[PDB]
Amino acid sequence: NIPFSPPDITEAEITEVVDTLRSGWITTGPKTKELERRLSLYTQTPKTVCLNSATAALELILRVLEVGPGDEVIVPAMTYTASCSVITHVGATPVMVDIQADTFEMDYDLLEQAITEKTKVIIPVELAGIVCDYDRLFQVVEKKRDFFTASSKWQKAFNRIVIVSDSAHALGSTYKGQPSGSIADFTSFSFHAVKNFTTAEGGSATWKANPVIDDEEMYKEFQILSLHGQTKDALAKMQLGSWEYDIVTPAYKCNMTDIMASLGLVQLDRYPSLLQRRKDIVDRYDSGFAGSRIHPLAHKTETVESSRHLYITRVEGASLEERNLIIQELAKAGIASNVHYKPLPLLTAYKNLGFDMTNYPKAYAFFENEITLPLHTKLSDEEVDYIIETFKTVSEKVL
Amino acid sequence: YNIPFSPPDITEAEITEVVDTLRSGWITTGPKTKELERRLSLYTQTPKTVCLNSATAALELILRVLEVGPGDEVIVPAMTYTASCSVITHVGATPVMVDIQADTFEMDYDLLEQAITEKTKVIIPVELAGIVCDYDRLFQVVEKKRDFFTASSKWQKAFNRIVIVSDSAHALGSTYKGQPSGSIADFTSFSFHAVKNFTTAEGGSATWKANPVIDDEEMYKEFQILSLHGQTKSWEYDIVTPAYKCNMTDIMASLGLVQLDRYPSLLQRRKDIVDRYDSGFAGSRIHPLAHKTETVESSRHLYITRVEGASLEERNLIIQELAKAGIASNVHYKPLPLLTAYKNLGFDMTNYPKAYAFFENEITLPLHTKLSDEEVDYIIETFKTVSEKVLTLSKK
Ligand SMILES: Cc1ncc(COP(=O)(O)O)c(CN)c1O
Ligand SMILES: Cc1ncc(COP(=O)(O)O)c(CN)c1O
Repeated sequence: NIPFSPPDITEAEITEVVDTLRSGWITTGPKTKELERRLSLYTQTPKTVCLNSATAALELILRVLEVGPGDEVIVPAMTYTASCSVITHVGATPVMVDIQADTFEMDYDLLEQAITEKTKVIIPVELAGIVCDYDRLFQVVEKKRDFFTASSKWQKAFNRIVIVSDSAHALGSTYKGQPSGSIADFTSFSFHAVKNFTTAEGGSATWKANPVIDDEEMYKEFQILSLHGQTKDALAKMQLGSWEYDIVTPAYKCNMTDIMASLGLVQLDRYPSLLQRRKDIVDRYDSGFAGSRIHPLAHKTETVESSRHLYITRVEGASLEERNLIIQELAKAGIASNVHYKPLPLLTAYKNLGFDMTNYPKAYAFFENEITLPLHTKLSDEEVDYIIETFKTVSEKVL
Repeated sequence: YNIPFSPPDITEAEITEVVDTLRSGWITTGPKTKELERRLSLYTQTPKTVCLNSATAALELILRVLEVGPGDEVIVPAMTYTASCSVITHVGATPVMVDIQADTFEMDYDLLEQAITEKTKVIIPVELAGIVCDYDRLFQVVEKKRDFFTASSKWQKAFNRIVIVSDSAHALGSTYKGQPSGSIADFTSFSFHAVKNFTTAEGGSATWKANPVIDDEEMYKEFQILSLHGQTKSWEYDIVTPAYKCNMTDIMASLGLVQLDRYPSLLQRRKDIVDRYDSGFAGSRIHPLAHKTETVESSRHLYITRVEGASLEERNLIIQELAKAGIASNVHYKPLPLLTAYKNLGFDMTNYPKAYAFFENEITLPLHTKLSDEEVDYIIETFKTVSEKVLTLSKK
């Protein structure tokens, strides 16, 4: 009975959390700070802001950029709701763009056509750990510069559409040897229970090195937005009784605890071997399914080395009904599986805001025959062999 | 002596419970959060409880469940923490601040009446330091102004009046006329932040008192949906609304389950500390807010005191002198209109002079369950001497 995504937690993680629980710092403290430092080294970015979710990280990026009512934010039609929800939270207008025929990525021609005078941010999603075609994306925003008009402080520092990576799945992924985090202008990460790297709940915001961003000043802004808008002046912090503070904006509550950071520090030590195990599982699946009607998204390309978060596959010539039936047959054989994703316009939330599935047929076609197999580091080679064999047999029989 | 203001009280039992969660398959929201909700509902005498990642999340989702938004008004005291008021601006509603009484943190209820309009949807009283507000008076007020109210949402229709939502961040275990906090106001939000009496390092809850016109399961489902991206549901699920991410992990719940077992003895210790302070300061110019009244038995979260005849400058000086003697202290609170955030939205400190007068001479002493009776004795004695000296230097 093979589960889809159980957590891989050892005694080292437990010992580190216990150490936090014997200290005076059980919420944001020295270990969150240390995790930020070490994650910045790993993602090859100057500073990292650890928070309580990727959804928090993604939303604060937008709030730092002061994206708001009147502004537009392009998102793929094929993604998880959290990529798009944050756009509605800040009051901006989501603009969905349909995807390509071979891949989850946005059709970049349609992306170009979708850009307007109101466009402030593109949010590509590094689905399953596979990083998007960023050469193409930066080409597009440069080309469409002068549609852009800066209506905020940080928008002025860039003078173009800002690319913000939804890297929820992509910690440790690379694009042309560069780590995710260091490619897009801003990037958000998830450390949710079911991700490769986890703090049960948690996430981060980072940004690549850019001459027009003071990194300390940018970090201070995230911190302020994450901890109720609280600031202290230099006088108040020097004083022995440092009680006095101001609230500059009526902000949010999404800081990371040293409980979560503890988990993070140990996960990050163990992460390169967890990636290797994930690599070995994917390669064994790839052999197994070669020459079959089961077509996996490629986690190793000319440009990309994926984190290998999700084993997304599509079954050739399978209808919606036939897909649903395969998944149930997989479960009767004790193999959990999933679907990434219903395109956003199938969801009641986005229907209700006027998004219609017929404008994004490639997204629907991706969804129709998609099946995600288990990919985690508690799977054995025998379980992988069984999933391969069963999935091939169950698909044959249904067809 | 170097006495900290609010260190966390964490034992091996809490660590063993978290470790147990870390060996299970459920490291985020799982069976222990569910169990914590159940047990908290029994403790607060409410039917259902929603455990979340902060009181700020709990308070904000209450507002979003009630569909409080642009055009609506929410009354809050001028004397409170920013989190009481921030959530009002987050949903797009308009905050209405009301000044407080001369003797106490509570809103002046005459001014509260006058502040109510056709737009008013919610009053958020704050149970400051664990002291629960005058709810007989508050329900009298909303009932009196009942014709001003019109329900412009589903859950507003269940009440047909202004909804009272308790900011009980400090008040888990407090009671008003024998009733537990949680069971008095229409909705109540709790904080389990590191510095609170009951803690999960970060965490909180929303609950609501028993009301015939609220299906409790249906209300709970709505909170869950808003807390976990709008998801409802065997792969298939729908997202009904583009919602939020504020669920509680079984890591935090673990801490909660053990804290709740230990909580009645932590309250008793806090009771003993407060009583020793009360003796110490009797007949002095140090005037504590009362944690035991005719109506209230406080959780005893904060030992709020005001020093009679101390100016702003003299107060700031006392706090630093307290620190030179190794006694940490704090101020609850700057009135909201002193804060840059609320200044910028047009709130002006001169409309709330009682709130300012409360702030001016307020000093909060340490009240936590790592304090010894010797440390309490030293704080009593020092605070009396440091106040005497600061006033003598000023007269000179
Ligand atoms: C593609 C994508 N984007 C964003 C998120 C947000 O993750 P989190 O729960 O950490 O906010 C997730 C997972 N929830 C995801 O799968
Ligand atoms: C009076 C009051 N209200 C609300 C909050 C918000 O609590 P939390 O940090 O758990 O969101 C706080 C801070 N614990 C507070 O002191």
